[PDB]
Amino acid sequence: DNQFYSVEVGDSTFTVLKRYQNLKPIGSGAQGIVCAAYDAVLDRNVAIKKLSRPFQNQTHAKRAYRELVLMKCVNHKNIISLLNVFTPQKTLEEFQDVYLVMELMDANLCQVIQMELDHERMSYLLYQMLCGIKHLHSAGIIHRDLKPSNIVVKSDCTLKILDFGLARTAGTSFMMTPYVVTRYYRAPEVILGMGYKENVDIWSVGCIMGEMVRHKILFPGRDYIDQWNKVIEQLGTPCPEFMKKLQPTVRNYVENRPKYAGLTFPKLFPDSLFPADSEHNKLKASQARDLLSKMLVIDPAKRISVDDALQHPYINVWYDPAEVEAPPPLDEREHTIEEWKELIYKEVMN
Ligand SMILES: Cc1ccc(NC(=O)Nc2cnn(-c3cccc(C(=O)Nc4ccnc(C)c4)c3)c2)cc1
Repeated sequence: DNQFYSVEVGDSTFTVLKRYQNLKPIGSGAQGIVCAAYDAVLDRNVAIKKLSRPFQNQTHAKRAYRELVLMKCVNHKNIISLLNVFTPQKTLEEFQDVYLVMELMDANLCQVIQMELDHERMSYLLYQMLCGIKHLHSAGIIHRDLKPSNIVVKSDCTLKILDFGLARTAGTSFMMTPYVVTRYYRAPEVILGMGYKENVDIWSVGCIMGEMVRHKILFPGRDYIDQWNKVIEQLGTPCPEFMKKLQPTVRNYVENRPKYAGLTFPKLFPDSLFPADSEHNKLKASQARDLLSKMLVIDPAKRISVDDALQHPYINVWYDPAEVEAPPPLDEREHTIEEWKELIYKEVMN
């Protein structure tokens, strides 16, 4: 008879294939509509995300479509891999929700950030983030919105990036919803609408790394006004060659803001935030601070590249020979609700 069954999880109704049993809300994190479940066909635990009416607006539609298309043609151990895609609805006209199935992880990166972590775990997580970012870049994907909530880890320290970031050759839109966008890991180029290269994501890694060390969000704020103030208070006002690459209007505001000297990296990340129990840890702390000082650089021309960050003494220890490639093996334009509903549906049907 029926291939699917419905279950009430939290507030939402999950209508899933009968193979997925004992659904449980993840909550943190999430929050997207995400459940843990047992997959009886694969005899393994999975995570199931529900996209409710993803074609309801262009923000939801572009993202849903882009991430459905990319989750198929992107293959890397540090990037989310899709196990299954389905809709409980029978026709295009009846089509409402999309379900995305992936391997169940144990935590998001925010939970790991709260922990006091050794240099082994810190550099391993960062090596993985850098590998995932390098793979995305090689496929012409520059993220620009990498944050700990969309990064997941397993107990064995393995890491996966969940999303593909900001829309390329676009272009943001209005949201009539009660949810807040996290902007604290965004690069100065993203804050000040500058134009960017691959190392735009290194800033995000720097923000995450710094927060793993400091246990506080490095650059907080209501919006980009407060946020940019947090950047300059700590790192100092950038040099004239950087400010020359700003739009006239943006350049005016940036230069007319009060000038700060900038705190040094030993002052920003004191010796006390790292273990001093051994000579190994003494060396690891100076190397960790050295990498942070190269990542948390306002000028992208003076900021470290992904490839150099991977070759850094703090990270380069995880470089594994005979690991490459992998052991197991359009369209940024304006569309209407109905046009997107069809694009997404045919992508769900493949
Ligand atoms: C295709 C797709 C599916 C889901 C997401 N979003 C997502 O958050 N996925 C995901 C995977 N794992 N986790 C996660 C995060 C935090 C905690 C837990 C957790 O509690 N996991 C367990 C629960 C019970 N047993 C075990 C062994 C782990 C899982 C989230 C994006 C794309």
